[PDB]
Amino acid sequence: GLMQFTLPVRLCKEIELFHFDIGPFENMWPGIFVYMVHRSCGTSCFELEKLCRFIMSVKKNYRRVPYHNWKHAVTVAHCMYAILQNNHTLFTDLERKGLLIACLCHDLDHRGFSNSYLQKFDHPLAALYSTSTMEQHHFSQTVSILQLEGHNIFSTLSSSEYEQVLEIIRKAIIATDLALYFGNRKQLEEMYQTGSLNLNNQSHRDRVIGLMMTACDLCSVTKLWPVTKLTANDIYAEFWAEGDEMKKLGIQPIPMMDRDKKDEVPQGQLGFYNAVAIPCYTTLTQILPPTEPLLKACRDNLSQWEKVIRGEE
Ligand SMILES: Cc1nn(-c2ccccn2)c2sc(NC(=O)c3ccccc3)cc12
Ligand SMILES: [Mg+2]
Ligand SMILES: [Zn+2]
Repeated sequence: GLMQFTLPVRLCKEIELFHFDIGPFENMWPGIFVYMVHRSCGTSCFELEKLCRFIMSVKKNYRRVPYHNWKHAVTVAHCMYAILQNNHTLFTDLERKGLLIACLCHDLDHRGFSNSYLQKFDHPLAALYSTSTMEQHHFSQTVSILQLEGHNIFSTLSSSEYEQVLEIIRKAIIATDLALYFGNRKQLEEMYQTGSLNLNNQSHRDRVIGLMMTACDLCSVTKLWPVTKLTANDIYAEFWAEGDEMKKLGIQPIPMMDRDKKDEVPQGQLGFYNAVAIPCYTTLTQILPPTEPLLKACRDNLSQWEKVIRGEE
């Protein structure tokens, strides 16, 4: 079992960095991901043929939408890989295995519509799960793919460890529901500052992994400016599509989702960086100091959106 995936020189160096961009070649993302699982985990932890059949089925079940697509899945996994590599000692053999699978599967079968739109459209999935509607759906789909033949990449685990790792993945994926983020971060801030944040508490680990999942999901805000700028077009194109479907139901959508209100994009990004992104990576850096590069890049992009409002670009 001496088959070590290697990346060309620039990628091999650049991939270790939080701000790495996985590039425009779809055909290299599976190799990128496997390279990350091997360095991150062990060459031992998964059987290559099962892994490769698991990854390809996950790709086939991501859809052709402007932002919540197979590129995004691999990007989020990459940022999780970077967090783990810079915090080597804090995570168990199970967490490292589970979390990179979580990140790849976190937006499985996403059609480009918020939980909110499912509720007002009255989509069946919203009948089955009242809160975190898409996030329970994503997990449901992960589990479906796990139970295909030749796809049980966790087959070498006891009954116990298997249940722990699937409960890591479930909590991980639920935590990508941003409505949950606000409370999760309020509570972590209050634990860190009253000195009670304790990582042996399974209750406290769950919340901290929940924060990493938010950090990894937002991580287009932590890239270099030209990648941040260009991903914004993809993000807004999903939002505008949904506002279009909102209007189709007889509902004026919020200005974020109204494509007649493009003028207000950079101001909307300010709001988001101030109200979400900066607080997210602020709190995460207090809990996990080696993630500071995420806060630095996030402030830089906040500063680059201020320059777009002031006419200097
Ligand atoms: C204005 C804007 N930019 N932007 C963005 C920028 C970079 C990367 C990802 N997202 C977001 S995400 C968001 N709000 C939610 O997704 C949401 C979901 C459920 C409940 C409440 C809010 C708003 C917003
Ligand atoms: Mg999602
Ligand atoms: Zn996502």
